[PDB]
Amino acid sequence: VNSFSGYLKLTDNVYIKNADIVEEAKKVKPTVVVNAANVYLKHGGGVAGALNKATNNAMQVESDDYIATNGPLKVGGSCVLSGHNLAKHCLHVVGPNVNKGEDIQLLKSAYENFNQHEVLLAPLLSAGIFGADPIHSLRVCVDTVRTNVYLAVFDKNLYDKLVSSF
Ligand SMILES: O=C(O)C[C@H](NC(=O)c1ccc(NC(=O)NC2CC2)cc1)c1cccc(C(F)F)c1
Repeated sequence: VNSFSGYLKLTDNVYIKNADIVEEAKKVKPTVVVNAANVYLKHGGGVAGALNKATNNAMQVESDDYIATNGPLKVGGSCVLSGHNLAKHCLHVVGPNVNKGEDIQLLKSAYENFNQHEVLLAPLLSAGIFGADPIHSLRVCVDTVRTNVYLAVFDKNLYDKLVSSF
C-alpha cells in the first residue's frame, strides 16, 4: 500500500491530482515513480530535469552508466533503475516527442510499460515539452493501463480541463 492522498477517481484503476510529481514522490516515496525520459536518459528539463535535480544528480550518474553499457532506449520503451531518495524504483518511459516528429501511435506502446507494475506514480506521457495533446494522453492512459496509476498533473488549468472534459 502506497500512501497516496487527495486523488480523484477517474476509472476503476486511474486516479488524478493537481500536484508536482517531484513533490508527490518526496512525500509518498512510492514503490515506482515514472520518469518522462528521452532515449538517451538525458534528464535536462521538464519532469526528467526536476526529478533528477531532486536526487542531487544521482539519477543522471546512474543513467549515464546504464547508457554506456546498454545503448539508448527505443521510443515507446522503458527501463527500471533506482528511485534514489524519491521511490524504490524509477521506471524511465519514453513517450514520443511530437516536436521531433516522432509517431504519436507510440504513446500507446509507452503506456503499456506501466502494466508490468502493480501501482505507479506517473506524469501524463508526451505532454509538456514533448508536444502532444494532454487530453489525448489521458485517453490513451485510461484505455491502455490496467494496473493502478496515480497521475500527478502540474498545471491547474490543465487538471481542471482534463477532469471536466473526461
Ligand atoms: O503535468 C502537466 O500539467 C502536464 C505538463 N507537465 C509538465 O510539463 C511538467 C514539467 C515539470 C514538472 N515538474 C517541475 O518542473 N518541478 C519543479 C520543481 C522543479 C512537472 C510537470 C504541462 C505543464 C505545464 C503546462 C502544460 C501545457 F502545455 F499544457 C503542460
